[PDB]
Amino acid sequence: QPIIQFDAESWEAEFTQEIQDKAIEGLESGSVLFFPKLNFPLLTEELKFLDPTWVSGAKNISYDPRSATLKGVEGKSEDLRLLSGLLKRYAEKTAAFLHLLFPFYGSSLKIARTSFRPVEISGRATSARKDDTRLHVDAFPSSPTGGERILRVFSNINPQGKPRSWRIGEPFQNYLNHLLPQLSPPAPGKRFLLYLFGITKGYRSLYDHYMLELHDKGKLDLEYQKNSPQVAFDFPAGSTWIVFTDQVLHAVDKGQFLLEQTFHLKVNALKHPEKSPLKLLETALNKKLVSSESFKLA
Ligand SMILES: O=C(O)CCC(=O)C(=O)O
Ligand SMILES: [Cl-]
Ligand SMILES: [Cl-]
Ligand SMILES: [Cl-]
Ligand SMILES: [Co+2]
Repeated sequence: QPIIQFDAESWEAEFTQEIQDKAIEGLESGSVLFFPKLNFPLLTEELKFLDPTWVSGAKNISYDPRSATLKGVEGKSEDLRLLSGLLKRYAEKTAAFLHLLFPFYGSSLKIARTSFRPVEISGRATSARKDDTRLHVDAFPSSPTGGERILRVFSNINPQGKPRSWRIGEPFQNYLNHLLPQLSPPAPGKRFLLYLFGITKGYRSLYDHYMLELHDKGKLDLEYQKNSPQVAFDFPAGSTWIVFTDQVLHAVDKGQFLLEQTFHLKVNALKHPEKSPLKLLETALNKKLVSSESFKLA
């Protein structure tokens, strides 16, 4: 059940506990939660941002709700204020929706960066490792997680009705098993140097090392990319979806105009921690993969 469809149409939707249970069980099992009727409307004064020329550099436009800081775009202060307001509203609406849908996580949901992506996917071309037309779980070389989950909310805001074309791959445990013969330990001392030199924000844990290896080696495995089990799904304009992108294999093939919000969640806040990439990797390699993990005496 790679995609679980929900009826909720509002960012303030009321959920029964039965729907909450369906959502958390599906999310933690590695399904995409799909809300075809959950549109994120833009204000008239924001429609001008549906324009790829707002991107000023190599990265997409980003907003940090914790610090109220907008990056990746240049321009007049007034335009930057409006664009910050758009991404801040996305941060607020997604955060409220997640608290309505996932009370089990309580206050453990920690918001991270908002992304606005106005460039058409089908014209993109990057290095193999950065090429998100290749199935991957999310792992970012400059930003180790220390084991925390990467939970993402996505909304297709295309104003011409164009879908966002994804592919969704096989379960994480099967992906890990497929790539296990290709995994290797880090070179001794290298991660410490990456930290000392400011290449990584924080220290890259062994977990983050292996997630990066899965991400990178999986993208370079051309036979796996072509032949592994996967479903193609078009997320319609005006829809929203929610997914642990560190667990669900995903790729994007085409589309334009997306809002995305990242949240972090500690593994011990999950309903079924044993389903997390951290615990699956720790079991598969029989070792502790994050030295900063808490210790449970019993
Ligand atoms: O742009 C998209 O639709 C998805 C890209 C992706 O791989 C991600 O956001 O993690
Ligand atoms: Cl539903
Ligand atoms: Cl100005
Ligand atoms: Cl090291
Ligand atoms: Co991704």
